[PDB]
Amino acid sequence: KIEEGKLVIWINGDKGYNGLAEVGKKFEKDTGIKVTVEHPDKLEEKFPQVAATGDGPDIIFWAHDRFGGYAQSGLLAEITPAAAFQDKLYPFTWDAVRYNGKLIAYPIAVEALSLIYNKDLLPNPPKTWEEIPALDKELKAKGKSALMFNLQEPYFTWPLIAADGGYAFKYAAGKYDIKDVGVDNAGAKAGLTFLVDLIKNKHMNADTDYSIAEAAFNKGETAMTINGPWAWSNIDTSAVNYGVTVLPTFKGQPSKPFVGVLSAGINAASPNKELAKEFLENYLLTDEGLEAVNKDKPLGAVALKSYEEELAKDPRIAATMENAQKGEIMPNIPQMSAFWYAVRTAVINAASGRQTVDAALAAAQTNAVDMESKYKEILLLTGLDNITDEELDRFKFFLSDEFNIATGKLHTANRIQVATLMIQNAGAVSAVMKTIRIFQKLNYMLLAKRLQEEKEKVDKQYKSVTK
Ligand SMILES: OC[C@H]1O[C@H](O[C@H]2[C@H](O)[C@@H](O)[C@@H](O[C@H]3[C@H](O)[C@@H](O)[C@@H](O[C@H]4[C@H](O)[C@@H](O)[C@@H](O)O[C@@H]4CO)O[C@@H]3CO)O[C@@H]2CO)[C@H](O)[C@@H](O)[C@@H]1O
Ligand SMILES: [K+]
Ligand SMILES: [K+]
Ligand SMILES: [K+]
Ligand SMILES: [K+]
Repeated sequence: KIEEGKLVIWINGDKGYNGLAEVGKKFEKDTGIKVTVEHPDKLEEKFPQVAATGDGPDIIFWAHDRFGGYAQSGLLAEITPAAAFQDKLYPFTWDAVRYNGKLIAYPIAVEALSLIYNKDLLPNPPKTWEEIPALDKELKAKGKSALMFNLQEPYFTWPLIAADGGYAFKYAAGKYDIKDVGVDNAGAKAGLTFLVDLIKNKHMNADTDYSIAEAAFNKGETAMTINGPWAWSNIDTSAVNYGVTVLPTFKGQPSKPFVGVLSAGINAASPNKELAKEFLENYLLTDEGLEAVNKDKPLGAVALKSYEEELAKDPRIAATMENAQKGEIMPNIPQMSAFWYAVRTAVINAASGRQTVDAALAAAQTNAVDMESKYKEILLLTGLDNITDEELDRFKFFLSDEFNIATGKLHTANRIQVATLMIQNAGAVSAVMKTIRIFQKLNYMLLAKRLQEEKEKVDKQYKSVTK
């Protein structure tokens, strides 16, 4: 369904898509091939929907965190740049777009949130979050506010939640442990409570979103905002003289923004892959190409070594990198989707007074991992990992109905692969129930009960945070 001979590109509306079009135009006059740049709303949700059915754009732009989910769903084409090209970019940017050992996208630029302040309202920005209430009290007397930023997206509140100990998934022994979520520890509670207190004490508003915060700062109504490099262009256009600096500390600890790598993935169902690779490697990822995008809306610290050498002289880029080095790279695991939705809900509910901080974060911890992932853990860790290889052979025998080239493929499959195939075939609930029935057929009554009990535990947890 994807038209061959042209390039369709999806990029978020807050990025420099006009500049990217200019790169596309130059790419056209050099090979006669049309390049269309679109910025549909909720593209990071639309893409896994429309690309699963073989459609969608040829190239999708987003921060790297979404791409692992896409890759697990087989939506992305593996990219293979020559080592000569790989040397052109910083190694850590390639690290961000690597999933299960394979490169699943081209890294473009490194983004981190910074504290943006109005130099005319506030010559010396605060070093701590704790100073902010007093600063607000002072500025309110002048008819201004201290700080306004997007409270509707958890990306912006995360640096504060993570400052004193909050985290997404524990990284240990070279992998993210999805059984170890840190959105409900003492550090997370402390961070979110402080934000909620700012609202209760009338220093912020719960309903503040991106557009409200941007307008307020760019009109000189608020002394500070929190935003990324993509926002600098609009501030340049405004009458506000601004500085970009390190985020305030909380409890003596640096704010820890999630570091995003803007990345370009290629649709696995695209007939223009080779064209897409050519566009990215030879037109976009060049000094001239990146400059075109960057002049529309700043990219931050770009992945291209040669161009970044120039951009790094910018004090705003230095501030971006300082904040990034105090932060954490976003995990790209498929569970990141569930994580973000959960924390988004937690922050919104707590800020609005709908839930207490404790109840909101308790719910977020349970919801940070999707049911299918948890059910897969039951099937694999509690079920298959508790039986021998010979017992696994007896198990696979009962999987002959769900024909899956069981002649040789199923006989070769390891435990993870067996679990994946059952869930892919019947859905998570049916896969776990079938595993239980097979264990009961093999007379593993004890093991089957343990699976039932674990399933009951998971279901009860989800139930206790819904109403
Ligand atoms: O619940 C309803 C909302 O859901 C949709 O947004 C989701 C996304 O689908 C998730 O992917 C996630 O979003 C993350 C995002 O993945 C992450 O990269 C980061 O996004 C930054 C981005 O890196 C940066 O370049 C810049 O564009 O700002 C972004 C943040 O605004 O952080 C996101 C989370 O805040 O979670 C959200 C929901 O929280 C849908 O798009 C929404 O319209 C919908 O309301
Ligand atoms: K993901
Ligand atoms: K405010
Ligand atoms: K300005
Ligand atoms: K502090």
